[PDB]
Amino acid sequence: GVENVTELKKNFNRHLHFTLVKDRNVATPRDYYFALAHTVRDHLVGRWIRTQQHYYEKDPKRIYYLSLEFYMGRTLQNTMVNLALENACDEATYQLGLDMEELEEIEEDAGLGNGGLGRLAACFLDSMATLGLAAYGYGIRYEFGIFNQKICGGWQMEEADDWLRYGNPWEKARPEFTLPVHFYGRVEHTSQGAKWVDTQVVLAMPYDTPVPGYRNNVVNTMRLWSAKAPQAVLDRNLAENISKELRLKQEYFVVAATLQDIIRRFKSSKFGCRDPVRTNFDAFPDKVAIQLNDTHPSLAIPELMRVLVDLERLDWDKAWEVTVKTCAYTNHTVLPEALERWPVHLLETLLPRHLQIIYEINQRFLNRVAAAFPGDVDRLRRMSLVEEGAVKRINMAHLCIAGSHAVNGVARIHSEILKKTIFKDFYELEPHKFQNKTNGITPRRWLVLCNPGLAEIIAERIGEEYISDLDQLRKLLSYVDDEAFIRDVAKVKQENKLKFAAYLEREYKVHINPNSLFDVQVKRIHEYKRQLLNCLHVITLYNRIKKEPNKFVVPRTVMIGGKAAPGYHMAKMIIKLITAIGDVVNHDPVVGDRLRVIFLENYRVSLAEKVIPAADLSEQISTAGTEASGTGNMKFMLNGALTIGTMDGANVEMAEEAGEENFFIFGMRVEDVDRLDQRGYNAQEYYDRIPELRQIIEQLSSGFFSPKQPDLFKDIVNMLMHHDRFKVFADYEEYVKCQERVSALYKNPREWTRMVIRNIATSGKFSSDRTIAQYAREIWGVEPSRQRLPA
Amino acid sequence: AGEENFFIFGMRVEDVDRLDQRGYNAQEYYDRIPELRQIIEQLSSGFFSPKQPDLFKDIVNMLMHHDRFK
Ligand SMILES: Nc1ncnc2c1ncn2[C@@H]1O[C@H](COP(=O)(O)O)[C@@H](O)[C@H]1O
Ligand SMILES: *Cc1c(COP(=O)(O)OP(=O)(O)O)cnc(C)c1O
Repeated sequence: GVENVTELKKNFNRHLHFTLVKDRNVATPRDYYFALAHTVRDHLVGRWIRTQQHYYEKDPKRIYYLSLEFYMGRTLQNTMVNLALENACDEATYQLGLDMEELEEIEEDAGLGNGGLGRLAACFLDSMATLGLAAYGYGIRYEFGIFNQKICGGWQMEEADDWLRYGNPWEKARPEFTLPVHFYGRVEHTSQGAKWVDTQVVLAMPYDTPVPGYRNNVVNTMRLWSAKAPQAVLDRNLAENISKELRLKQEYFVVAATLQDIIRRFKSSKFGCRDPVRTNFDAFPDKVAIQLNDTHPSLAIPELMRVLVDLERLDWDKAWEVTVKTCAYTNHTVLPEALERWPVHLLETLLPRHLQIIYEINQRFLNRVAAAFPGDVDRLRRMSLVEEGAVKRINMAHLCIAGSHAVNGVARIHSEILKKTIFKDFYELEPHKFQNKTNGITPRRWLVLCNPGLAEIIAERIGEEYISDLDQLRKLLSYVDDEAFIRDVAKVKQENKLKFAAYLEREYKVHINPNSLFDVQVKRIHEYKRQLLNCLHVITLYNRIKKEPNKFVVPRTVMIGGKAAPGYHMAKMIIKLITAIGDVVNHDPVVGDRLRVIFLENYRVSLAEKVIPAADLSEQISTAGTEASGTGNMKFMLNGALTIGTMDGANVEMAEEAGEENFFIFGMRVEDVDRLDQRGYNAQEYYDRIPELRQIIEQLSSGFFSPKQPDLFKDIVNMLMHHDRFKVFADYEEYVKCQERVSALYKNPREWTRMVIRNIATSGKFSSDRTIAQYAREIWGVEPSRQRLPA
Repeated sequence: AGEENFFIFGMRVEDVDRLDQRGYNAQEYYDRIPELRQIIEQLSSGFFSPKQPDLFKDIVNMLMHHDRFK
């Protein structure tokens, strides 16, 4: 099938009529989107078959990325970009009287992920394919994502999400490869081994989706499972409900079904032949790599062990050896707090075999710490996998370190903290396991796709090789003083700022001024994230504008967006305050389009692609100490946005890449928060010293912003005043000093843009192709390849 | 009964509202009271919980940093 407008149009038509059984007379925009999606999917499948054949010829080590969420976004345009088809799809479609941008906007984002964890695994699947690695992402196929946020009168309505309601043109149901997953049962320890008998069964049906590497012709596989049930009505609902105990059920569902695939593919290694030959599991860790992305697939370890000892009859030690050499664990928390601990009671009902295996692992493991540090019995208590006390829990992270050969963090400092504080005894016992792998974003969805204009001008100077070697972006430092590049970088951001304003009108019915520096904060509406420090500052801009309604102010559109966890009262109230400041501020005749505050509803990957291109300022203001990575941060950097932030997470390594000089860093640092915790944080001090702050909390509790219900924000005022854990008032003064500096820079266009070129040039470290080449060499034992294949 | 026949101690309603307007900062008390310092030390150190040393650290952090009832 050719990438030549004539065959694209020809095949568009063949898919609309023959595939969809639709017609020019009854077809809708949506119907025309599926015929486009199916035209392009042809090209993706041609490359998929030859890649996959090629892995069977070469027999490489295959990497399996298990994850309980992949934040995939929308496949059509990423497919077009990775397959150099977008322009021909744009000609073809306009030669038939269709407009591709209109159609692209019909695709639903896949409901397969909630947030950063999901977008990481999703960006890793782009770079693993682009780096030619034989990788598979395995997960659950959720029929419904984590709601769709709707704002109804400043309050968040969680609207449901059947993203699959009209089919998905990108996936392929594989009914023939349905496997079983067993639950419950009893363990009969026979003569020649243990048997897990009397189990309830649930079927796991595979659905295949191809992932393209950027222009190298390598297309890999994301394979997600659906649960299918084979009082029976109830026995089928909870079965069918995999898509409390249900999460442990969903986690083992993805583990059990994926590993059957892994051992089948291992064994049926011969090109052509679908029978086994690899019966000797000694090569198993040279051929297989399982990447446990956070503790969620951690049962992959007692599961693999169960298969090799019980079913393949390999003895415990040999099987243990295969297991640790096959697994690795990526950690993403900073809080001891958030680790999964499963009570043993649930585990012995649901998985009585696996609890046996978790206890045997823990007996042997604890015998190893005993010889390594004799005497030491509280170290024993500390390192155990069973945690006793009120409720007896298995600590799943200690299972992953016990059974993996590399545990890593997603940022230098974090990974240091895992050695230093969190998993300190495990670092002391096996220091060699610990590693760090700083996150990244893919330069394809996060630059050449969402921002073809910046990529165009970057390419007119250094060609296109940087898209898979982002470290070539450093050549741009020669152009920092080049007046034509300073003018082109600026013009690109202006055209991106106009485009997003017109969207905001036809989707928000307010007019934003496309000259205002667009200040953008899009994160989970959570207290550690401090959207409230941002509210305190825009109310400051507002008040200041009021007092002297004629002084110059650098015009700003403050856009805040994110989801509030249902059930979290304070999160829902922050959104109501943010939309409430919008009513007062955006209508007050003295301000005009000097300030405008806007809540971006339903933030997700396609909205992210539309806002981050247009941003001038990236709000990275979480309290220092609360954050490990920050992939969004890296997206704003690459797209010509300057960051204002605290020294933490991704902001540390980016200040250090860009040169701190080129960063608006402010406020407390982890040393300073600890001192204030060691001395007592008392918000009433800040309130009393600072008159401009006093005004805000007054405005807030009197009813200024909500005159109809003049005590609506009492919760947020008492919390701020009397129980603010993330010390918002302790960074208020320095936040507004820092901001005053940003506006002063923005008053000078060439010097703003030069700071921007300095940021973009040094952004190369944060491409996920670096993160993946580091995983491949350091953890997986395989070697990145930009070798292109055939066509 | 007559106040004399009673052991009334501590703050009064007026005193706690005064304390709330200035801010209750639990730390101030701890820093100036030696025997209190010895007690919080014992609770963090697994003294009253030898086998699980960190057992009582949740109520310690509460007493010390989020004590709503002074
Ligand atoms: N032994 C084999 N020889 C060559 N191609 C194979 C073989 N096994 C599977 N394939 C290819 O890999 C794709 C996925 O199969 P599998 O990896 O078995 O899920 C198939 O559509 C085939 O194109
Ligand atoms: C980039 C991205 C992310 C990840 O960004 P965050 O910095 O806000 O989350 P954390 O990295 O965990 O701090 C999440 N969601 C979307 C839509 C997106 O584009």
